[PDB]
Amino acid sequence: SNAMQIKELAELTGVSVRTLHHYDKIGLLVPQKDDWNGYRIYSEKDVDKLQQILFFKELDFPLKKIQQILDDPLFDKNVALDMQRHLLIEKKQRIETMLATLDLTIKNEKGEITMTNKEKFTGFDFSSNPYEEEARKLWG
Amino acid sequence: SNAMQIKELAELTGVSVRTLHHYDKIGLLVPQKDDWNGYRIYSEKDVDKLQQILFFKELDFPLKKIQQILDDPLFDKNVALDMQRHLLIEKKQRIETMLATLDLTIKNEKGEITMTNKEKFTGFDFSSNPYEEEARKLWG
Repeated sequence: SNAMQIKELAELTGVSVRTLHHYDKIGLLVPQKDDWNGYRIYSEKDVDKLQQILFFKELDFPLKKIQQILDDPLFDKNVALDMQRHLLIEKKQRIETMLATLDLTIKNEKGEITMTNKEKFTGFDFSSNPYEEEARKLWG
Repeated sequence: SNAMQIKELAELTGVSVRTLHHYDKIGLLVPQKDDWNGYRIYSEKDVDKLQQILFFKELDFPLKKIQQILDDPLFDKNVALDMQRHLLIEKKQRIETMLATLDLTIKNEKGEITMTNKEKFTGFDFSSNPYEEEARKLWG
């Protein structure tokens, strides 16, 4: 039905209640309220929106940008999903490249090969995604 | 040589000077100072340490934990690299699973299939890595 309550949604998605409250507050994911108990009730459409939000978060989009994308009058879900897919494939490929570099590094540490500096940093990319903050990527 | 200056290291690694200054300040990556101009000079050993730091950051380790790992008297680089490799392979596999879910989602949006709620969130994992903060993963 279209009246999933917040605890259930949190258990389904692995997203905390605190995070869902935040998304509601900022206007990113705003469920209807129940007429009888006043609880948030999430529709099937809300559940699909959260799923697409989660794909954008995997891709390191800030919430503000996600909201802009989803709120755009020109929003086209089919096109957006295709674009997300291309980005997620690129992310996988970058990780594959980093894994190759790590395997060489393991050989390097054992003295089987030597590596150039350039080879040691192949696969590390901190400029691909322009919405990325250096501190969120590399700090604490 | 063992006297690479900070600008050069930044260009090599894609790590900003600001980030390298921070790593120096917190004691995570502390190069020697040049006796003649007082500049930081990074050794070949420093460069290898930064590379391993970058692998830990890809895996979403906080800097404090990275420093603990690297500063541990029992630190064994071979063992640590192997552990990092296992984690990076798991990360790749999670992304592969998310890509499969995304491909189904694309079919779902076109009406070719229907999906259960469980299927829509397959591949999303926010509890695997215990050092992860929910806000850094899903907020802004």
